[PDB]
Amino acid sequence: GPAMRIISVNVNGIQAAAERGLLSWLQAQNADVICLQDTRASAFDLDDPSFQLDGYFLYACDAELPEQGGVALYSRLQPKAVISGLGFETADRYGRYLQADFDKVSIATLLLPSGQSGDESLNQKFKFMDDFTHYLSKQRRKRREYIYCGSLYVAHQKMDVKNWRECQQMPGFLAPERAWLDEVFGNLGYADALREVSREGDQFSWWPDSEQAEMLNLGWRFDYQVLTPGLRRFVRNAKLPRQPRFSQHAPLIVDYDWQLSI
Ligand SMILES: [Cl-]
Repeated sequence: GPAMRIISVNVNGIQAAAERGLLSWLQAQNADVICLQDTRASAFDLDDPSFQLDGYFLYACDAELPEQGGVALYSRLQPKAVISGLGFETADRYGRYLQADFDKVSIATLLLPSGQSGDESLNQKFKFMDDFTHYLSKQRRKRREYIYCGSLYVAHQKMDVKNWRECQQMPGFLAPERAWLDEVFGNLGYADALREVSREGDQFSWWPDSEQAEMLNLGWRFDYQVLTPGLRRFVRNAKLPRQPRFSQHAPLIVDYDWQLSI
């Protein structure tokens, strides 16, 4: 019966990640759609034939200054349409959004700023958040379903971070950041794909770049597949494997009881 697999990875530079084996690992995962974030590549850079995956169409969107963003989406089916951007600057100037439309459902790749390099960067992250809330408050009135493969740089609940008491003071688990996700998953009615099938802790998707973070698992769950409520009962499995990886982020692999078509 019906099945679809969607894999989402923040690659922290698609060339750096590819040099680490990302593409041959993806080729083998049996994904219907792959969503990448933070490619750091220009449209011309992504024209390099070694980024193509056999059996997949590849779409991308680049940041004005390519290193500041970029996202991409591979699909086995040729989507009905692909659109980029969200209609606000902290997305559109940074290639932080791209969407593929299928029958009844669109699947997107979404990237936020991390807000980790000072107050200016955190201002930019809060503004993106607020503008994205506004977009979702309108979009939830549409009839089609959406799967937002999102690299959010925000962990929602205590179980989504290791040592929540120290994290509370750092970008990623600030009170207004947790509040934003409470709004997304609460009043706005969206679903957290992994949380529809698992309430266990110790499932993280990002680690600072240090051997001590790696040995002690000082991880944060920053990567999600955020769902329209019509898809919430279709989730089958979700996994954030610690290995292999290609960046500071783990891949998020989610299977759904849904037969993708165009
Ligand atoms: Cl906010």
